[PDB]
Amino acid sequence: SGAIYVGNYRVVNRHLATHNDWANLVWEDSSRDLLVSSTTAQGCDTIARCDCQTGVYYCSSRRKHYPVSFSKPSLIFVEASEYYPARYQSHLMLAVGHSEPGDCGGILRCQHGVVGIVSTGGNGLVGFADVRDLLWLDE
Ligand SMILES: Cn1ncc2c(NC(=O)N3CCC[C@H](C(N)=O)C3)cccc21
Ligand SMILES: [Zn+2]
Repeated sequence: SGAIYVGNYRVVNRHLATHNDWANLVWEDSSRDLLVSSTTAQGCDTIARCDCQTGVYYCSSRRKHYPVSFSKPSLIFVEASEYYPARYQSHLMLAVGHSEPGDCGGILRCQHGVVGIVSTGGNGLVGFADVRDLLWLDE
């Protein structure tokens, strides 16, 4: 679990969005596993606007932060789960690191701010949904 709180927006994994997120929907994209909802309170986070390929993410299944090198946002095949059919997930960045399904929502940050959230993982892999291209989150 986890979310990004920026301005009057809450960014979460689309597959983990609540009834309240859907009732206050701003934007969602199944191909990216992202959903953004509106909030009444001002958010605590800053979004990175950069091309960093290293950073640190929070891994809830270890209660620890890990440094990672990750690939640029791209279209990557993701196997079928309970939440989605087998498909290509866009704007996804992969890195070698520990992840379990419940780690989704953990933030990946670089020196400039929030880069994205955990969305996929495998045998020693962790995948992050990028948010750096969503310029409207800052206005
Ligand atoms: C080891 N392992 N295995 C699945 C998984 C995971 N993702 C999942 O459980 N997924 C289910 C929810 C939708 C996700 C998607 N973006 O399509 C995939 C996150 C982190 C480590 C993971
Ligand atoms: Zn950066």
